[PDB]
Amino acid sequence: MKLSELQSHIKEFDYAPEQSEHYFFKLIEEVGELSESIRKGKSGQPTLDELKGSVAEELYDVLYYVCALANIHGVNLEKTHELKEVLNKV
Amino acid sequence: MKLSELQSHIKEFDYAPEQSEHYFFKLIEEVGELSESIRKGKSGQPTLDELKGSVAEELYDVLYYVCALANIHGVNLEKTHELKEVLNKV
Amino acid sequence: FDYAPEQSEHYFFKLIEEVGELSESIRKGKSGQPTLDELKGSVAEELYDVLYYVCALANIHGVNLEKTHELKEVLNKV
Amino acid sequence: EFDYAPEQSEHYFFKLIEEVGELSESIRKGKSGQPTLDELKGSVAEELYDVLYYVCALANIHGVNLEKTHELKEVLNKV
Ligand SMILES: [Mg+2]
Ligand SMILES: [Mg+2]
Ligand SMILES: [Mg+2]
Ligand SMILES: [Mg+2]
Repeated sequence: MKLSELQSHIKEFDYAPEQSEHYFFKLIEEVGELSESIRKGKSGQPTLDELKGSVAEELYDVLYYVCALANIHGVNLEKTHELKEVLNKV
Repeated sequence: MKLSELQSHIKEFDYAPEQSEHYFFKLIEEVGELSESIRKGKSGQPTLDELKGSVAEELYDVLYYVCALANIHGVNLEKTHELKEVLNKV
Repeated sequence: FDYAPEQSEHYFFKLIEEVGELSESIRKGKSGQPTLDELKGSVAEELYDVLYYVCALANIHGVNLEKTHELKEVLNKV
Repeated sequence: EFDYAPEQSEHYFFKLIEEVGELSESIRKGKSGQPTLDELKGSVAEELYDVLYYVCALANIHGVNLEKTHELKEVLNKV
């Protein structure tokens, strides 16, 4: 799973650039749920029936909105990653 | 950039499992910095000199701590992505 | 609690949880002053819940919110 | 200062999150206690107040009475 493929797969199915607030609201919701999963100690790599409410799920759900926000804000995350590599060597 | 490779690269240069709070704190810091960037409308794909403060950089920095929390919490994001695919299709 | 960092870490988790629930309630437009039967999930409840953990964190971190407000007011006029 | 209310709410919500980010930093760094004026910048005290400030600003624009809400919550908890 390439990171630019994740971003574009998410763009294929969930892209409403006139609803930028929707996506920011959702990011913050998922970070709240993540806080809860970490507080409860729901760590490790869940099977399918362990997934709901796990640190793993909430980590992914935050990632989803990172990517969804990137599409909305015209951000290429893979190209941004690369520029950060340049900064981190200089 | 493969997602597993990103997670694995971050773990090479930043992995302290006895400091789980460090990483959660840092996540919240970046989300606050991301919020500033969206508020200030610093959208688009920046060149190297436009990178500091950009929506692009803050989304990346948030991505970074999602991955680094995944490493700390024993989460495989790519495996978790696959599982979420299954639940979403149902 | 009695070990201070565990208390702080708890209230900080809860702070982020409520800020999440507040985001949802703003998204859904659950504004105004609710009666009791509309309290759950309202913006009002979530704003109170966030306020609650702010205050809880101030107690544990040795913060006087009222004296902090006054210090901020000097900086403001300055 | 703001005339269209969703725009005022959106601003205050962005600022609230910004301030929560800054509070996270002040806690990570252990900047606890009650500071004098020279120690206020970047302290836990400052960020707590700053978060408190936007909670209130957001309550004003959403038509929330925090005193009455607190009272309603107390009735619930007792139940
Ligand atoms: Mg979730
Ligand atoms: Mg940053
Ligand atoms: Mg709540
Ligand atoms: Mg501040």
